[PDB]
Amino acid sequence: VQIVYKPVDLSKVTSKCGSLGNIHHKPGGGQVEVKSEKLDFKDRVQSKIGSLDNITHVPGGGNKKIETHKLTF
Amino acid sequence: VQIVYKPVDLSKVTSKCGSLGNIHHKPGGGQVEVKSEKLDFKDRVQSKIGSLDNITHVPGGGNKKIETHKLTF
Amino acid sequence: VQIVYKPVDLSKVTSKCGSLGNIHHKPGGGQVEVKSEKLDFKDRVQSKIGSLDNITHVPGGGNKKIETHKLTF
Repeated sequence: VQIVYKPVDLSKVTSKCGSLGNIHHKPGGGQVEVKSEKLDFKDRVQSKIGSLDNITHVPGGGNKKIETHKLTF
Repeated sequence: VQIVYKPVDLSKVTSKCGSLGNIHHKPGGGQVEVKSEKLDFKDRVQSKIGSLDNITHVPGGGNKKIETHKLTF
Repeated sequence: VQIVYKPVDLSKVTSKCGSLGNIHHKPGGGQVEVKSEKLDFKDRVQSKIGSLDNITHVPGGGNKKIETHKLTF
């Protein structure tokens, strides 16, 4: 088996976002309330309560060229 | 086997973001009240309460070229 | 097995973010309250309470070329 493997990219990925802003994200709602009585757990518990893990993500340009060359035998 | 693996890129990933700002992220809500009585656990507990793990990510440009070349036998 | 492995990049990853700022992140809500009575644990507990692990991340440019080359037999 002979392989010549000679890809070429002039590949161009761009943004000209003129202005970006006035972005508001507010997961802070009203009362969370949890009340619990006489409840039994025989195995593991992973309780998450409140306003967890929320994201704001504002890349001024967010271009993402993913690229993969793979050979296998 | 013979391989001549010779890829080329002139590959260009860019952002001309003119002005980025006025971004607000507020997971700070109202109360988070937890009350608990006579409550039994036989195995591991991983309680998380409140306003945890939240993110604000604002890269002035966030361009992310990812490029994998892989050969395997 | 013969391999010639000679990739080329003139590859360019850029930002011209003109201005960046006025970013606010506020996980500090109202009262978290936890009250507990007659509560029993036979194995490990990993309680987290309040406003932990929060992130603000504002790189003036945050471009991230990742690039992997791998050969294996």
